[PDB]
Amino acid sequence: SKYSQDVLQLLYKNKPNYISGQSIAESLNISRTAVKKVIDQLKLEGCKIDSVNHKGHLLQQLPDIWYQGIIDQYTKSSALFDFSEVYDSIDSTQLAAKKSLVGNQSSFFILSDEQGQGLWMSVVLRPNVAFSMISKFNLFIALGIRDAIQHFSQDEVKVKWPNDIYIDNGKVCGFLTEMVANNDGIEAIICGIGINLTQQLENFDESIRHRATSIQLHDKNKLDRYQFLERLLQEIEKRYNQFLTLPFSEIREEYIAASNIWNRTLLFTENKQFKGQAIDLDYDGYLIVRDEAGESHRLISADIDF
Repeated sequence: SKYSQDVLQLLYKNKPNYISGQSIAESLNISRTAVKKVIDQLKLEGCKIDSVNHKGHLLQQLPDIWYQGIIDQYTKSSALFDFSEVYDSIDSTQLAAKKSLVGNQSSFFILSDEQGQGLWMSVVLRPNVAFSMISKFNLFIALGIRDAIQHFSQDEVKVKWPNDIYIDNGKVCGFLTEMVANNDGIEAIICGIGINLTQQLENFDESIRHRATSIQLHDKNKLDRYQFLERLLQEIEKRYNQFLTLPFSEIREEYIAASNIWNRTLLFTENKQFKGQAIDLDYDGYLIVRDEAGESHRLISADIDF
């Protein structure tokens, strides 16, 4: 398995070349027989590996599971992410992330196949920013996720403030941002990201189906989870850099243009509940809402509910 990944990584690195069992054995410094057992292993787990006499092995296609060894290739080309942790299943990437950030200033993410048609990821970031900048993080990151998903969707992907991503009438993503602070100030940000990758409508069902969707449902081509992950990390990094450098006012109109909350009467639950229309997002990223009694409200956070 330590073996599994190194071989797979080696295979992935070497695309679209074939690589001999001997070359693999020599590169990893393991027995030719170990490589043989590892090659079948990988194939057993659904890796499409072509093996031909005299030439060796060729990774043709990854299966719908996360492999540490290939994710590492994405983080080696990243300025932001020092590493990733990849699990088969766990309860909460967020809990794991929160546990992992203690005693370090690392920036990294945690992926789990199961929490395999969805992407469960938590991202740990170390922004040295004021408390007055925290709440705009959701606004930037929402655009990142929206952009990434849109590259794969033939349909318009939209943001529902503050933390949901929709394609038409189906929620395709929901994220959560948590913050950890010191005696001084901000120790970390932990952004928990849940995305529906390849569900069919039948894979939701339970009273929810008419308002859930997946990326694949809006992608005529087969969704390559790795291709999507790569795009998602690039957009996250990009929008994170924006967050650190730009005022929300610079992305505000884009945010507005990408939002699906205008021109209808919504239910607002503050901290409690009232109905109205959202009429603006202010320069500070507060939602401006006009109630049915006509009183304008200014919300930094509430759940909007259709």
